[PDB]
Amino acid sequence: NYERFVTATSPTVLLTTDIAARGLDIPQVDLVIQHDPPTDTKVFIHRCGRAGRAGRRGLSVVMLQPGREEGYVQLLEVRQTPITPLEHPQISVTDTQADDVANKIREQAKKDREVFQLAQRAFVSWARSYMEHQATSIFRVADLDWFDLAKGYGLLELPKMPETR
RNA sequence: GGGAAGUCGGCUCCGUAACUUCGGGAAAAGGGCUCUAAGGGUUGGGCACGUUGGGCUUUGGGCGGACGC
Ligand SMILES: [Mg+2]
Repeated sequence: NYERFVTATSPTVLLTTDIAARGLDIPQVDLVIQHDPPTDTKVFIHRCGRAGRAGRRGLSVVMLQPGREEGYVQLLEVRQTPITPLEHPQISVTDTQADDVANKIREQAKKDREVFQLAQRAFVSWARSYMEHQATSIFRVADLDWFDLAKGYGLLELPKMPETR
């Protein structure tokens, strides 16, 4: 899977964990996107650095949720690194017709049987990784809307995980 | 009865109210993070055509040249 990416002649994209997040000189790389905030802060600086290797203009972008994780920006600011809002493109998000794109993955959740427990197990491991976050003042396991996550991950039904609803 | 009035000279257990042991076990509770090794062995890649031979008839030869009379 690695060897097919380095000699790839197509606009490919890799979905990885923190394996490919440190010291990697992969040539002709431009975009890096953070779905999750890092579980530890030093990983962020190495995570952005997988875009702009020796000149070669690189875009680094991290998605965050509304709430106290908007306060994560000044966490970076005081440490050493400034953070600025995005500049281009300025189009923010597409509305609930993108939910009509987002709910599409719940359709193949019905179609394919194997993706069902794949959907659950991915979601709940995400919850386990949340309370391991070192920023106990920024990311809370209480101040998050589980329905918004379930719509985001396209969960068919919430698992029997210990937050009663 | 008096009280030295003699004479120098008498001094742990029962009932009631809270708390406690041994063993195993680090990481949500009782489908659950990152990375670093290892995480039992064996056997397993599709669909057609013209093509190779044996494999289904047909067409022939000799070898057997028999067996018995
Ligand atoms: Mg390096």
